[PDB]
Amino acid sequence: NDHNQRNVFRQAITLNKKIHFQGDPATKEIISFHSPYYFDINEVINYINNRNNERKNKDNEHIWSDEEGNFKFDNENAHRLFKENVTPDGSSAGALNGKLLNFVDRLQSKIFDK
Amino acid sequence: NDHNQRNVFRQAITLNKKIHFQGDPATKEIISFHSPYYFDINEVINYINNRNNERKNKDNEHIWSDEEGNFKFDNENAHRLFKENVTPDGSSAGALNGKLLNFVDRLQSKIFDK
DNA sequence: CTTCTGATAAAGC
Repeated sequence: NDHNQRNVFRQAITLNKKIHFQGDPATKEIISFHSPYYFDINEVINYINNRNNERKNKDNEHIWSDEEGNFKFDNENAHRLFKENVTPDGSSAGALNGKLLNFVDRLQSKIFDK
Repeated sequence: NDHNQRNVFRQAITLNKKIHFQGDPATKEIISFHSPYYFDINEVINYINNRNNERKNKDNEHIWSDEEGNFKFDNENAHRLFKENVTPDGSSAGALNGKLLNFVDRLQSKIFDK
């Protein structure tokens, strides 16, 4: 039954592997969800908890804001959601607004399993 | 299909095991769900009943109010839900709000079974 | 107009 919980999990991990990748950009594009490269799990939880708090604008795109300024949520700007200190500016709730609150709690209460 | 119910059950027991622990803090942090430590079964129901009535604000964080004062549901303050006197306050219904009613009712049947 | 609530539905199993 999990669809919206599924792709946001795989998109967060796949994008975070390209952020922390320190090699040539030719093999950065071939990085996938199954590739064995380092990603921060705490930024992955922060990204999903951010997309939990999405707010789109009348033009139907999600507009965020961080300490450098307001930015559209797009492919080259999706790495900025890995930080906790982002506040959304929007007229209406986003596509996944309040839909991953159950998903983040299950994610956090599994990482801190000893 | 009970991942939300299984998560809050493991989360309530593991946290209640930590709170009732009276030993050294080094042992406290490695306390897990299987660890044979004392936990109040009635306090676990109170936390699950409270999280059944949780209310969140616009920032998608569950805000609570008790005798000590207003607080936000997080790992530092989630122990305050083991009391039944704490009341929710929020703009909208929480993640587990209304979704644990049968889960509590099934649990109290096992406890009150003679 | 947006938000929230509630109801209907579909799920997989």
